[PDB]
Amino acid sequence: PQITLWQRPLVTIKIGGQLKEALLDTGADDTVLEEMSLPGRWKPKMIGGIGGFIKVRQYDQILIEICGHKAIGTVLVGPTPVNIIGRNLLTQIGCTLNF
Amino acid sequence: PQITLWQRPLVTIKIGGQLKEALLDTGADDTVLEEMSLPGRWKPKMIGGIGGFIKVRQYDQILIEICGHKAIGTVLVGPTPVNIIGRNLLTQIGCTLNF
Repeated sequence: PQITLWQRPLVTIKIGGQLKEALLDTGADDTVLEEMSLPGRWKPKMIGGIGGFIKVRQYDQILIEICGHKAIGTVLVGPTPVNIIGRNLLTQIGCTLNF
Repeated sequence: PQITLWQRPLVTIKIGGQLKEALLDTGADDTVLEEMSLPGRWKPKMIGGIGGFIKVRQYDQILIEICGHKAIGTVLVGPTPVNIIGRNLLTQIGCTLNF
């Protein structure tokens, strides 16, 4: 689709067998999801941005279907305010900005 | 332009007579800039996101030229890690997401 930005660019995703909503976030290098159950090995990690930092769990090679487009990659799991799809996955579904 | 997301979507902006770089950020409702000198009245404000919150100064009706496109609107000023152009201004320059 083409998505205007008068509202937050929220899409449905499927990850770890679960349905969620997430924000297409061009300002995020990485993909960060609220606490959730994901199978497998992970690594403790600290990420920052405005306001300070959070501890995350880093899970690699995770399959995620974003608005119907499949991608595989790294997903951080932790106390984010909202689920964020960052550029590491936006590139995989061919998302661009246009103006 | 069309902008892919293999790199951060950084554009040049002109605001308050100064040249800066800023990130086109679809995940941001608002526009937040590192400390800088802006003329006029402002209001103290607290914004949050991953990690906690920051105190900002809220300046309204500010003219900003983003990658050559003019817009006027609210700009928050404070301890953000990077200059962010949020949806309040992305809508004004006709920016969309496409995939």
